[PDB]
Amino acid sequence: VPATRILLLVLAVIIYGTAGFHFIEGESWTVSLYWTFVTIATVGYGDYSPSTPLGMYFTVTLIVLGIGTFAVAVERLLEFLISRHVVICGWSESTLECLRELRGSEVFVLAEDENVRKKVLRSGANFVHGDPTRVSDLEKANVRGARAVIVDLESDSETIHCILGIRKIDESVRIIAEAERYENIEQLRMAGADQVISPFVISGRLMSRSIDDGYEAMFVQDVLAEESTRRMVEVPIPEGSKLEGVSVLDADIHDVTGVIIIGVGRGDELIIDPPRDYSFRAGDIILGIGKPEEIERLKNYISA
Amino acid sequence: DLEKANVRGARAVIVDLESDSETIHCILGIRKIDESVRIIAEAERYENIEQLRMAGADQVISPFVISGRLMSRSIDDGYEAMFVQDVLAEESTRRMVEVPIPEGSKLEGVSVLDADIHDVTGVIIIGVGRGDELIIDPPRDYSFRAGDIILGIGKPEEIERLKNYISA
Amino acid sequence: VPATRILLLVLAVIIYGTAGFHFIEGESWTVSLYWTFVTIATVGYGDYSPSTPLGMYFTVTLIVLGIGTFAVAVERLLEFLISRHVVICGWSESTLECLRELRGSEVFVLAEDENVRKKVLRSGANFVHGDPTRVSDLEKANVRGARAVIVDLESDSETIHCILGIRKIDESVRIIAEAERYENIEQLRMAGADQVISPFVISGRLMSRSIDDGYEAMFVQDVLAEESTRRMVEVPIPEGSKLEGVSVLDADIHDVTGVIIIGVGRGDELIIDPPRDYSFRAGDIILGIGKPEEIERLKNYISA
Amino acid sequence: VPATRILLLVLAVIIYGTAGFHFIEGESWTVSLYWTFVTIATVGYGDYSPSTPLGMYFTVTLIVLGIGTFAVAVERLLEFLISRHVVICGWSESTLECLRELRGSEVFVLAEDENVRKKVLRSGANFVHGDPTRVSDLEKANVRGARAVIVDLESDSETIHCILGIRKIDESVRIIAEAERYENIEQLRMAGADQVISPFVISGRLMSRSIDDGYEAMFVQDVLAEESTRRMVEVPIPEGSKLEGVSVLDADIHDVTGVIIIGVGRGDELIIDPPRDYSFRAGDIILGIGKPEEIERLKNYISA
Amino acid sequence: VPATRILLLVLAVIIYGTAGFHFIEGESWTVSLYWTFVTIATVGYGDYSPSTPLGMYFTVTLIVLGIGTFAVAVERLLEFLISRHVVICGWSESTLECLRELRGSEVFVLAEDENVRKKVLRSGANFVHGDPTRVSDLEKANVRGARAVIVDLESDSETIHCILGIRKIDESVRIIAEAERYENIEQLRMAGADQVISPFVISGRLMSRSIDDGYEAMFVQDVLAEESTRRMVEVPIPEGSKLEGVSVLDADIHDVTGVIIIGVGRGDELIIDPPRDYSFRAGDIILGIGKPEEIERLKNYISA
Repeated sequence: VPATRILLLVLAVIIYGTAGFHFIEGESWTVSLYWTFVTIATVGYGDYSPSTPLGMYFTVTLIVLGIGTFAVAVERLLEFLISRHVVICGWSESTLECLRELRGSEVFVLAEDENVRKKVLRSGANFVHGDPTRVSDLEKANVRGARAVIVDLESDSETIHCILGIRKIDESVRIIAEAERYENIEQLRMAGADQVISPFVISGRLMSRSIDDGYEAMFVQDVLAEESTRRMVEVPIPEGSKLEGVSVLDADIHDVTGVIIIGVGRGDELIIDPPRDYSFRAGDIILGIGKPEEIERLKNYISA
Repeated sequence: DLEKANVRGARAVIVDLESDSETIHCILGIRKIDESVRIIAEAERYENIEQLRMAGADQVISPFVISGRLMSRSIDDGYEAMFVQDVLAEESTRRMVEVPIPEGSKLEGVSVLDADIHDVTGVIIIGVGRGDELIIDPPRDYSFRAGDIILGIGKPEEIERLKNYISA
Repeated sequence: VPATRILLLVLAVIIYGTAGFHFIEGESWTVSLYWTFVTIATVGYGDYSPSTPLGMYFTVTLIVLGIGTFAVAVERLLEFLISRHVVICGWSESTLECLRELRGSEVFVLAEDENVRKKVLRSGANFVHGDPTRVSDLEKANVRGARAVIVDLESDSETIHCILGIRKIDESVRIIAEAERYENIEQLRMAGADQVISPFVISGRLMSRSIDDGYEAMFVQDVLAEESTRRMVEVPIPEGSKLEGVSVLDADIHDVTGVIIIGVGRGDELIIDPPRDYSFRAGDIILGIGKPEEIERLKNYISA
Repeated sequence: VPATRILLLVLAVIIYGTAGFHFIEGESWTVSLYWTFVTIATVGYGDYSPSTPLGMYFTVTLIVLGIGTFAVAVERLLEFLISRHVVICGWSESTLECLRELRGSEVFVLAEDENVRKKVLRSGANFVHGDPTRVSDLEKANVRGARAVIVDLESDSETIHCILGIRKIDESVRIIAEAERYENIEQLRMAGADQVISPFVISGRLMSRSIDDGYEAMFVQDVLAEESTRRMVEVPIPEGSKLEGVSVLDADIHDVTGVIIIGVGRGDELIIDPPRDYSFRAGDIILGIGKPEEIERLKNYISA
Repeated sequence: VPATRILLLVLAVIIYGTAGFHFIEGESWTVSLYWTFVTIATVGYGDYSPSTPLGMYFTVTLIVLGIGTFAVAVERLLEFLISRHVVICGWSESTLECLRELRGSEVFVLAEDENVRKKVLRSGANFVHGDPTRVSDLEKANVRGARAVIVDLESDSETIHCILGIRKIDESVRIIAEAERYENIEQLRMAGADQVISPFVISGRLMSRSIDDGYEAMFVQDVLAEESTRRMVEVPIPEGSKLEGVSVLDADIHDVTGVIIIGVGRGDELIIDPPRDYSFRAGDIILGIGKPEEIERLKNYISA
């Protein structure tokens, strides 16, 4: 029974008891209200009680009509009294490994299947039941206050629908989508995903380059793992550093530090193996590979 | 039906079936026939990589692990996913290549510091591989051997300059 | 346990307690009955209580035999205590938007699926499980007293079947149907539908008239939406009005009131763009578009 | 929790409360026992209550330890204080009309679907959930003590499986089966059905004979209905009648009675329109059509 | 709700009631605490009660906030006051009959489906929900300590996968598998199965040897059924027996004991119809058929 209906029913009992006791027994409205609560709660202090036969009959009726109603009301009342996050739309293996790598951050998971709640709660993420393509269920999972939304649904049509729903809610959040087919990459970028990660294209190109000898697949699957001695990290050039205007040919970062500078990125553009006259700026993101000691040495070298 | 498709005369077998149990079964069926052919598998789950390598696959390529690690590392900015997805496409300006070291070359015993590959040629040397191991960012005391594989990134003019520089 | 058996059991406890207290403690039959209720309900005012050892023992027996029996009785009692309507046959998108606009009235949704119960009750309608083609399941949903029945089923044959069933039940109710194909409009009107609405014919004509520029679709979907500034209203001419027997040329509604007279209706006919020699009568319905200030000016204009 | 353990627990609470109140508050053992019941039942008359701080603390402990224990005890106490049939396997329309015609007899229904229990219980038959092809579920529905089993399953393979299961349980019961295809009639007779009723063969032959004028379908669907003036009933010739050895040509039953003798059956063989020298016996079942007055006259004519 | 949270909630109610009654009604802290318990437990002696309008209102609030909280607290308190196994991976017909013969021991059935739980628990085994191919779901079902693991999954690739998983967990346990095709027996034995049973090969050979007369199928299905008179028993030769170093020609088991010596086994090999020069050893297993009196005579024959 809806809680609000139970509320009305108990209020009606309260009115019935209070008016009855007031008129039959002649006590004040306040005393009559108090007596009604004491009676229907089954407290029964006995400071007030009926002294007439009509009052006795009336009290038996209030007992029968009121005690059950009050009991159901209190139990229903019980129920009502008793950086940012990352939202993940859909549940797959890619999102499972992403959730493995995202320990220590607050992760919501928006999925349609109800029987995945055990593995979502075991992996360390809050589960939000719902359809990721619907704007109300997208909204509930706190898409507004997020810092990144990761979309991995069953097909590319549902992924594009989810991306357009998220862009209807928040036009500033970051969307990381996954392409299931190759030709839908530009369409997933047209819908509004900030970056499209196509895993089957990477897998097919590694399986094609691994016929002769598989050094490329070993390199990719080793530097992406946070278990090896060398790690791929992005250091930013701070505002007011010693490197503004200095080219990479004048810098020789691999000579002084020992990290391998494989790319320099600005904004959303990356140039792999930049030429010698590329002039550094403040804000350029250096993508390099080296040991964490070399990483700390590179941070100390490009300091303010 | 495996012996139908000429597994004995092949040089590489690529096994990507519907599930991982089927992949291990097909790898066992291949190793029944030709015990030395090269098998490239694909792991649909992270737990099955050691089983696919025990069953006989020379190279296991797990796409969902790579996708999850590129998803989790692109929350801030996706230069790593851009690097991975742009170095593999056979249309870009820079290419990842494997260059073998011939016998009788100019770099027998020469360390990587005295070889000075990046300033002379322009090829970013990300790893020197040998056999079935790959050493990413090798230290400065690493002495080369005739038979090593140099894995690098560069423009094809720099690749030709590297091949002409290590030539015998 | 059947409710009636629980009733007998609690009555037996009541007789036992009342007779016992009367004979052992010497209180009147009425006081003894009242004391029995107060005791087995666990209210226990203490205005009456046993004063003899036998009465104390008896009271403990009544407590043990009576409190559980009364508790089960009140909970079983709980269960039994705890213009005209519109019936909607079938559940789809058209009936969903119709239910969205029909707030405030009583709506009974008759549907085959049981899983639509939560969305029907969340949209604000009482769900009646059944088959809309059966006559008995139609009579369950109170078709006899309703003021309109809206039929929209899966196919067109099921719609004609439900219309024939409603016409077998009631020969006066208003039936609104939805045609799936253009050929079945005359069959639905012969079978008894008071109005047949064909959404695919309207959609095809709007999609074919929206090639060059789509002002027709904008006009239709703006005057049907009750969020815009202008609304399409039907204003009936009352008996004894000032406009009985005037032509629409001499009446000149648009400049004096501000509304746009797009058509006039009589009975079951409609005259769009009525010519200037059309003499008004009493009881005619004026179909117009205008701002609600102009609608109220037109309503005050046509007064008696 | 075993009922006897709950008994011990409540007795222990009673001892605790009684001894405590007696020693702390100084009331008699009997008053203390009574007070303990009144308190742990939450009646609380207040004729007795603690008047010392120690007694107040003790009473709060008794309330906490005793009220729940007493509640569980009373609820546990509640529990201790408080010709033959026809089995139908499967649910179809044919079994629905058979169950309509079988009012007043005890009917079990063995079906797999759980969501037919409402219509089975509304039609006047007990519902037994189960698979009709399984021998244990066949057995539960009391196939042994039945007088006839009616098998109408989805296909002919399941019908033959059900017939063989029933013949494994009871080799003497009567099985009435329904053929869905024409060629499976002899196989349904081989499995062990006593009579196979093929409705689509009857329907196809009536639809073939109803091209010119449909008098045959009117005759069949009228004499099978128990609503017309003429009824098809089988009268048996009793042991020791006036008709033994008398042929139908010497009898002239239609001349003396007015019933139409369309067939005479013996055992499981029926001869429609028997010839004139057919000698009657004792035990031959006369199949005739007539009004119930003519039926009673025919019963009085062939009497002993 | 965690028990400790309910504890805090009831303590908060107690503080609220005690402080309120003390300040509003002016009773001592101890009396106020006692009154609060008496009230929220619904005992209501009435020795103390509010005498001011504010106290009456406050008491109604305590009744509403406190009675439900106390009720939930007492019920939660109630709760605190009051050889080795065999694992079966997968559920089918073969594992069902294997579970029927394996009564008395502890059996853990590991299966993907959740709807097989009732039939597994009715057959007499503890159901463990999981995936038999996963290593973690294997380790959940206690494969490490078991004495045999029976693998029968949907396909043969899943069976090889589960065998590889069990061999990754434990290198000593006994694995029994079921082959679907004849080609995979060697792959299942290479993957680590201690015994491969192929039901379709046995069935095909029995169906091909049952064309002329089927005494082979009768022999197999009678000596495997534990309801016949003769049973196929394995009788091990103990250390220090009378038959160490005798040939089977000189031992002459069949005439002196009554059993039929069809084969002898050693380690993982079996010699069917062993020749007369075969010298017995200690530890050998004798495979024989006979009545249990003959089996006990053979057991007493081979004693130390």
